[PDB]
Amino acid sequence: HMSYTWTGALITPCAAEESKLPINALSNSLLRHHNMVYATTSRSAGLRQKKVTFDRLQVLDDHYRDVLKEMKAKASTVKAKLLSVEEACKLTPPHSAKSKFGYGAKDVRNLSSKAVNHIHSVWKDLLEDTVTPIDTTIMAKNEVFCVQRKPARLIVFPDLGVRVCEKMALYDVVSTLPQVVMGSSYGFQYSPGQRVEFLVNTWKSKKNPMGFSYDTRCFDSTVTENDIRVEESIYQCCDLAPEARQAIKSLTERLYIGGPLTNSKGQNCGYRRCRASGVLTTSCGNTLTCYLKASAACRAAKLQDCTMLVNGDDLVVICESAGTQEDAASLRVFTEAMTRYSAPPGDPPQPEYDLELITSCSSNVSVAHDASGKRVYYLTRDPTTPLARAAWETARHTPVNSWLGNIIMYAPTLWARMILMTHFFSILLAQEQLEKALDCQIYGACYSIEPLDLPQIIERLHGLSAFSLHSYSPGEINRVASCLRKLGVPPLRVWRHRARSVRARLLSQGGRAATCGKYLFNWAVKTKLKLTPIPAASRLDLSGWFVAGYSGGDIYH
Ligand SMILES: COc1c(C(C)(C)C)cc(-c2ccc[nH]c2=O)c2ncc(N3CC[C@H](CNS(C)(=O)=O)C3)cc12
Repeated sequence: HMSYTWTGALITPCAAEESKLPINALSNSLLRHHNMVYATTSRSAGLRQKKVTFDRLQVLDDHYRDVLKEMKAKASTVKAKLLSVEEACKLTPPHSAKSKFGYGAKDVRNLSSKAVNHIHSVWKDLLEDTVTPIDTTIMAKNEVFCVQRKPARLIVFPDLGVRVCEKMALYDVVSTLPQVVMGSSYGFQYSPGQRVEFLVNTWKSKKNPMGFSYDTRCFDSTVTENDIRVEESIYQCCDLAPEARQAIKSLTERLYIGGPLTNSKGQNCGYRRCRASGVLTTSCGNTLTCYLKASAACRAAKLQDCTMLVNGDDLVVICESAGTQEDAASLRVFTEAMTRYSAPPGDPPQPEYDLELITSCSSNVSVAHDASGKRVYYLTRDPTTPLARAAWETARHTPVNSWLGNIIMYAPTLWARMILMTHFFSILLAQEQLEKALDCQIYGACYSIEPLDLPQIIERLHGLSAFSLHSYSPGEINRVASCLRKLGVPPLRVWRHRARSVRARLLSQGGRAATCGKYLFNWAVKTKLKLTPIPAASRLDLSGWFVAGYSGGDIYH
């Protein structure tokens, strides 16, 4: 019952890999301690292969089968449509990994006959064959972090032709099923503003609230064949077209359960008997499995008035406290149950009695004040990884702009407003690239966004208060300041000075640029401009944004 077996062949790159932070003329204005920033490469993949390779033991009790039966009853109310080739092709990112069969993502997006023909033959083969393991590529991801070094994460993905077929059979399932099965517990249905509201409302609804986050050590590797067959049995409860049922059963037996791993050089690296990180069902499967195991663990631990918030492999639980002794013992029993279900933790969970102390999705709730002095709750995170990635993106073009996603998702934060908006609007002004649409990810899905649309997007996700927050918490300020000293980032006063320049430059330009200057940099000036709602905010087609998670799912919206 090993998560992986290996041949000894190495995980190889597809191009030249840089691990050291690239430096240009704009680097120093953002970050001085360059040596602190690094990118993971395939050369550390051997260290990751060791960490993810282990035996899985699974003991399934009555709480587990009880929760499963309820999940299946809710799943039986779902009706899912089969997507056409064209529809599935349009969901493919432009920079998605090319096929081994002579076509790429642009060919798929342009509906080229060679791509469309191969997709049809892959589909027919899924319907005809339910036993042949589907080949996957194993690659090391190149992700940027600040030191204290993490080994590269591994991405396991089938061919582009299989990926388009997964969309046809399961895109509607993975987009509609989680919210039906989990209701309000499904976290990917919420914008950051709706998630804040949900958590504060849940925390308030308890007499003596207690909360914790459960961090499973390498979740993908803890996912067993049993778990993947349980997920398929959940998908099979839906009202599906007969071709979709057969494709789902085939994709499960041939791909989802496991299969051979091939490097970029076409060599066999070994065999996967756990979750693939680069399939359409990664996010949905992980969400369901985590919800199933955590809900059964909640029953085994006898947690009182339990409220969960699950999204992918990330889990937040809020419940009624029984005092620090009984809470510690309840969390030990919850951990023991999760361990038996093959989901042991990285760090053992800790009970928290202050909402602001619970960390999940690397985020925590914090408080600031609006223009009328009223308390406003927002989601924040340690700005180290966002700032390290922004330093990389200042000197190199990347297929996903993490700074853009970070401004969108963390717009109310002190660091996104003063540093990220200031730095990147300065770069866009100098290059006259304000109107150029940039790629970013929201819950694993890829989006092409125009920076000039940022004030309307932020209003819709966070409200106008996002442009007026002040009097941030001492804890938040100290965490931001501590990060700036560590990375060698200029103090917040320098950023204020730079923002007055960025704002004036945006205003001088009029139109949409002036709107950016007005709303995004109102914090920079003492004499504040009046921020009324934006007409274009209501015109925004923000559908598909907070519907589901698609991490590793190769989705473009
Ligand atoms: C819901 O919380 C999140 C927020 C909040 C709302 C806190 C701000 C913001 C982002 C996010 C941040 C920045 C850019 N884009 C984003 O999507 C975000 N991104 C991913 C995410 N995941 C939860 C676990 C998923 C990975 N596990 S897996 C492989 O099993 O699917 C990824 C949660 C997120």
